[PDB]
Amino acid sequence: DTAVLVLAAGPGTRMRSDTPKVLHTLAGRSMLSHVLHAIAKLAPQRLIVVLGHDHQRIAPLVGELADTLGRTIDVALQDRPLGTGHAVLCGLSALPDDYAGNVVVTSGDTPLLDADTLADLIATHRAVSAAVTVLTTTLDDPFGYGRILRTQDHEVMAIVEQTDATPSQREIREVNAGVYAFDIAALRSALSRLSSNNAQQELYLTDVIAILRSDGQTVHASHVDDSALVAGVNNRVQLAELASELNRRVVAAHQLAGVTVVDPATTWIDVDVTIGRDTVIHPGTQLLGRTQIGGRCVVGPDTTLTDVAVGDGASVVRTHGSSSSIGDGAAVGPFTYLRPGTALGADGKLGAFVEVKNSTIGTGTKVPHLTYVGDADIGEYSNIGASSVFVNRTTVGSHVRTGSDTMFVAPVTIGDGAYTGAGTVVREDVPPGALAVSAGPQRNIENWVQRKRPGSPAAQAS
Amino acid sequence: DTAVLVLAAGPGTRMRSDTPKVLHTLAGRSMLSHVLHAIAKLAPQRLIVVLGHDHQRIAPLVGELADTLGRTIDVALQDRPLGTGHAVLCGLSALPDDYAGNVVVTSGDTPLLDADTLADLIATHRAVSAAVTVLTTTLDDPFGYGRILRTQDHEVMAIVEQTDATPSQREIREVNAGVYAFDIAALRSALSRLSSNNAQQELYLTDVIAILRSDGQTVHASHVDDSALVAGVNNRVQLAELASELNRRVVAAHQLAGVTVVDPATTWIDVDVTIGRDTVIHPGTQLLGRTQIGGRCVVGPDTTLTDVAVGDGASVVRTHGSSSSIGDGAAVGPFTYLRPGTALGADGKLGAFVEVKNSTIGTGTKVPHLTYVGDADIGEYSNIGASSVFVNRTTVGSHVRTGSDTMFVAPVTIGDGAYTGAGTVVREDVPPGALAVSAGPQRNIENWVQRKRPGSPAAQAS
Amino acid sequence: DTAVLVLAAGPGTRMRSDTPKVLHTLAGRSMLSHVLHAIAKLAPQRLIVVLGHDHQRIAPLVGELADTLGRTIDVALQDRPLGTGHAVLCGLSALPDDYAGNVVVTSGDTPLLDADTLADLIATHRAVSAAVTVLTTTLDDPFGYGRILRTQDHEVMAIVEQTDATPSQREIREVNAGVYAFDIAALRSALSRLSSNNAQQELYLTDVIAILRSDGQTVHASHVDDSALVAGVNNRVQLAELASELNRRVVAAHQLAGVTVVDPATTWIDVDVTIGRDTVIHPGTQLLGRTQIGGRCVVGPDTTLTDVAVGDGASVVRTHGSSSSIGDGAAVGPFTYLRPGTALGADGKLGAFVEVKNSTIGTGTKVPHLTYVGDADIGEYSNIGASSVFVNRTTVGSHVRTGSDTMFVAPVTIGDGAYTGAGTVVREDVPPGALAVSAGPQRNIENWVQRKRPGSPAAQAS
Ligand SMILES: CC(=O)N[C@H]1[C@@H](OP(=O)(O)OP(=O)(O)OC[C@H]2O[C@@H](n3ccc(=O)[nH]c3=O)[C@H](O)[C@@H]2O)O[C@H](CO)[C@@H](O)[C@@H]1O
Ligand SMILES: CC(=O)N[C@H]1[C@@H](OP(=O)(O)OP(=O)(O)OC[C@H]2O[C@@H](n3ccc(=O)[nH]c3=O)[C@H](O)[C@@H]2O)O[C@H](CO)[C@@H](O)[C@@H]1O
Ligand SMILES: CC(=O)N[C@H]1[C@@H](OP(=O)(O)OP(=O)(O)OC[C@H]2O[C@@H](n3ccc(=O)[nH]c3=O)[C@H](O)[C@@H]2O)O[C@H](CO)[C@@H](O)[C@@H]1O
Ligand SMILES: [Co+2]
Ligand SMILES: [Co+2]
Ligand SMILES: [Co+2]
Ligand SMILES: [Co+2]
Ligand SMILES: [Mg+2]
Ligand SMILES: [Mg+2]
Ligand SMILES: [Mg+2]
Ligand SMILES: [Mg+2]
Repeated sequence: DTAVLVLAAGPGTRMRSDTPKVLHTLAGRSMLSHVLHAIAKLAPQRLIVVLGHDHQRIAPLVGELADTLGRTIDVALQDRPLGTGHAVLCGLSALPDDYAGNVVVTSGDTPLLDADTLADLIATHRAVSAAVTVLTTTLDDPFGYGRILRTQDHEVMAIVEQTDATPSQREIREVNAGVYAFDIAALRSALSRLSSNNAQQELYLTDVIAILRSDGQTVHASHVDDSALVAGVNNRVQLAELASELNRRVVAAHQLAGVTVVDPATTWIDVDVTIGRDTVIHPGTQLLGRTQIGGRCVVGPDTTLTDVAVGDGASVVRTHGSSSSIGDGAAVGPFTYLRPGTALGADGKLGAFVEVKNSTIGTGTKVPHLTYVGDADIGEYSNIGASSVFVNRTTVGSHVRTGSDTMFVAPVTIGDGAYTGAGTVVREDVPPGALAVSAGPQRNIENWVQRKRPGSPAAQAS
Repeated sequence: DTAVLVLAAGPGTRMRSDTPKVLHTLAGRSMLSHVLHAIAKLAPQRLIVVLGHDHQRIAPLVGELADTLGRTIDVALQDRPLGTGHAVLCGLSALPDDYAGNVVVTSGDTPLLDADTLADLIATHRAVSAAVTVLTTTLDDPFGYGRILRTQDHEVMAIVEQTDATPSQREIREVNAGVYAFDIAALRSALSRLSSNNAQQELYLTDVIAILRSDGQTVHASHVDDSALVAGVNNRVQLAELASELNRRVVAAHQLAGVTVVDPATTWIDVDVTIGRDTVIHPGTQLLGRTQIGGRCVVGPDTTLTDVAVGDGASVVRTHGSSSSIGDGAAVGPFTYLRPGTALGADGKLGAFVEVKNSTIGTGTKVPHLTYVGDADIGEYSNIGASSVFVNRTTVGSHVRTGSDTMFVAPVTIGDGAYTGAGTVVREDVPPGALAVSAGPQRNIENWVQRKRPGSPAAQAS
Repeated sequence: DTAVLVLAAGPGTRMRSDTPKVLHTLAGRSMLSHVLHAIAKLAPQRLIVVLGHDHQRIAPLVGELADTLGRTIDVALQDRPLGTGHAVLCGLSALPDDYAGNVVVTSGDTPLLDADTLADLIATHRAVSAAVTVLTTTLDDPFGYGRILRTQDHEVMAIVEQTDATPSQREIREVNAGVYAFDIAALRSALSRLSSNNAQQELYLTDVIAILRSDGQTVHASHVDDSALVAGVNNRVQLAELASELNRRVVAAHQLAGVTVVDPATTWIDVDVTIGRDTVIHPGTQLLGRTQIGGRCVVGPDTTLTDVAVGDGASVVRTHGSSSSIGDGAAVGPFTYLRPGTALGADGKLGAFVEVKNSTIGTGTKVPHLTYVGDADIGEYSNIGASSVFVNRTTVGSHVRTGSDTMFVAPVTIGDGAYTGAGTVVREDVPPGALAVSAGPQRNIENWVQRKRPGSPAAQAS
């Protein structure tokens, strides 16, 4: 029986943001959402998020997150940010007075923490019969962390905050993860003895460690060797670094599973993205939101895809796209823009300097050059000539061949197997197998250049 | 006198690929091709590649590689992957029974190994009169490697595989390179004593070390300080990391030789690419295949070039191109697509949102905006107006000026110094110095907007 | 009272460049300009730059740099590169014979050196009453540096150059920064005792250390813990690495100040660039020259901006731009090219495959597709249809709607609230609220396809 508290009621002033700290994203989820996803998988009996000033904005998200995860998450309010010890007290209030289970506390800014590390904590806690067990780690750069103070016999004495530490303390590299397990009575008891006479004038949760030692209670430090699993984010430097570490882990799982990633340093893949066996990812690529790539694809350099479904054997090169689907063996790019609701059939082609929006394009149909396709539906095995525009609903059939420089003025229907000559403004329906035209005939004006640009380099008409 | 065996008969199941392990690429060559290029430069008397299941696909490449290198490379078959000891035995069979030379063995997955490290091996082997000499190195992360076991007096006792190692072994950081020299008789003798009673039930080549020690033969470990020269690739994580290390070495040689590379981390250069003095490479660039860049070029950000010749003093910015040539002082980009067979003359310009395919464009001719050029030949000092299309063979002469929105309907010839008015569909030949037109005249319809869009913001025609 | 010498008279042959070493750039300034900016902020009484062969090119820049900084910088000439000791002697000559102040010497190739490190030097020098104080640091890779030789009692004895060092020396990791403070008389005295009998046959400034020790003068080494502040650049490998370190520091200051940078490794920001609170920078971005971004912007992936002003709340995605301004809440990109003199009003849009040059575009006006805008002025709340061209001065008013495929043949004026039909060549002025047209009417040719492409897939007109 376990209750988990997530402290998320801090101001987050070190982020320098009008967006609440806990809502800043990495790999496609807010920090808060990474933290709640980890804990949901542990399924504690109770789950409590402490909110503060920003509560009106954060509480709804947490609401949505609880439906997604199919459990109840309670919200407890901390009206002023009096410190992490004060934040725990606020959390406990949403538990019954007689609650007997263990209490786990973690922060809203520790976004790589995972169900495993959580479960190892709880087991260690029950195993050693600890009143408090605290996760620790060691780091080349311990700045801004609580430091772990041990006695001569390796006993944990206390945790000392960065602001409160001696210059000699501070050199300590074993750090506080800010993830704890407590016996609830021991914990209620220690919180009442907290005073705020320290460098920041706050009620520090970390002071509970020395307080329980006073009472001769058992204090256990549980070292986590993978430091990143418990790294915190307090500013945008630490956010980006953890984003970068998380992204390497995600790239690696995909490589181990059969994806070639030429350049992981410049390949960003969100947490929910799937990729098929033997696809190749070239440098400078972001695969974002719920993007899915099938097998044996080529995802070319300099491509950004957000919520795009790409089938097997497709090629997607220097393309910027969202909410769109691209079929098996289709060719997209280079220099192509897909806007939401684009659906490209299997073996379709969207080519260089082509933009598509809210349009359906059938099997094997090609839109290869310099064209805009908006609010249109196109059949199968059709060819849309270069430098054309769908001027926004237009229906084009199958096996159609439209000529370069055609403007399709919505709404207009072009029948199966119809043609359009180069330079046509289509304003009326075109029967199947008709040719539609509008351009006047060529006239050559002889010796225009001698007459109207005399002495120019072009009077090499001589 | 030396025979070199390359073991390439493993399944490669850890790559998770339907492409044979040894064919996966880095910097423009398969691993197998990196390995054979290194060994060819050593010119041993005999060179033997052990192939397995995938033999029908690999043997032809090796054939092609032997012509390229002007030597014979034999292929020996290993029908089932019984282990690296079994693979050696298969290799030896393609040598005569009386062969007396030393035998060098290396893997198909050690792609940075070089002629030097090979030659230092052979010399050390002859110098210490060793029955076996094995290349070793030491690593922060030794996972998946054979570990070197030494006696109290620093003597090599044995090599222990990752799967077979004690937890205490495993902490060993001195690792087996899998590159060996052997006395042939000692080697034939040890292979016959191999048994497969180990964690993977395989005949391990590494067991030969302990076996020859048994017989009181001389065993020598030769430490290679540059770990990368002997790193192996077993999965796509290790492939990409070695690709990244190789690419730094290649970038550096070019910098030492007079190329500015603003951002080596995001500059990928293949092994055969050449670059001239004082050229500048901006971030996000791939230079691929047999690409050659002259001196004082600017190769702009976000450019990918595969088999492109670029002369001196040219500028190539945000361009995606292959099998094309670009002359001295030409300007290409940003946002330009070159398809195969594009040849741009000196001082030519291909501009933003321009695509060129199988076309020749003469000295100083400019195609600067929004245009498609396919299957055409263009003379010198010509100007192709914006938003034009070569609708696919068309010949345009020199000092020509074509107007915006011209469609050139192949096949058509435009004489020297000719002009085209804006909006012309060219279907017939244009004499030198003629002006060709087709567009009807402008008509203004007065107060159309009051009439046909009443109350719209545009009835600020008032 | 202090005189600062910057030695910049070396050939720089290791750069392999026809551009003088000291002019090579990082983050938007030459090395020489980084060095003089640091020293100006210290405001010594005298500031002397030693120039050599390349003097005619470098002296003017230094001239310009002295006006920018509002002080006088003298130039002293060193006619042949006899060594760094000889270079100091040349510098001293531009000081009066009776000069009594301390002399600071630093190199032209130490581009991260800062006013602070300089000031700590001078204070340490005055504090210990040193005849010479030398800045040192320690490094994993000391190659190519002078090594610091200390006695048994930790006393600095001498500095030994890379070329002159024993193999055992060379293993020394404490290195010479090449930044010194001297007592002037001690310094004049030591320089006269220098001889050039060493591996490079040069008069080495570093030899002054052992020489003053001989005379029992006080020699002090002042260790700089941040190694980068005193790293030198001798080749393009060392240039790019220091560029990369400098760029991380600059990215970090912006993150600490409230800018999200998703991927610092691939975000290049010049030293003078400013960025507002809560803007987001996506990967593959260069912000260059005097670029200014306001708050809450999105600066999308794959964007390069040089001297561009972007207001608050704007979006600038896959855009290549220079000398242009983009207003509050405007949308630019993806795949957009801004050329100099582009001014986009607030809430304006420039879209995919759009190029703009020397044009003014008013509040809320949209140019969203496939268009070229050159030498034109456009009013407010106007819409420029797709695939259009401004054929170069043209004036378009406000609330105008122009149709797809319109060519505007300069010079032409389009009145407020006017329209253009699809496919119009505008050669004459269009009154306010008129509709201008030129395209002929659509003709359908029935069963053209049966007749003129019999048996083709398009005769699915059946
Ligand atoms: C005193 C304390 O706890 N310090 C720990 C805290 O430092 P740190 O300085 O990181 O403390 P923070 O201010 O980030 O707060 C921790 C978490 O508690 C929340 N919060 C904070 C104050 C408050 O009044 N209410 C509230 O709900 C914050 O939103 C944050 O999610 O985390 C570090 C590791 O990540 C530890 O090494 C420190 O020992
Ligand atoms: C037992 C053995 O040799 N292990 C070595 C092997 O481990 P590793 O586990 O890398 O062994 P691999 O399976 O990669 O095989 C080595 C090479 O031999 C080939 N092959 C393998 C099995 C087979 O039946 N036939 C065959 O031809 C493979 O294609 C590969 O090219 O390389 C490592 C370094 O890179 C060493 O540290 C290990 O000590
Ligand atoms: C003998 C000497 O000084 N060596 C130092 C120099 O090595 P390093 O080998 O870097 O010496 P460089 O050749 O770069 O010269 C140093 C500076 O002095 C200038 N210059 C050089 C020669 C000359 O005749 N005239 C002249 O003006 C160069 O332009 C350069 O700006 O800098 C290193 C750190 O960066 C130090 O660790 C070395 O101890
Ligand atoms: Co924190
Ligand atoms: Co291997
Ligand atoms: Co037209
Ligand atoms: Co130097
Ligand atoms: Mg705080
Ligand atoms: Mg295996
Ligand atoms: Mg057109
Ligand atoms: Mg030199």
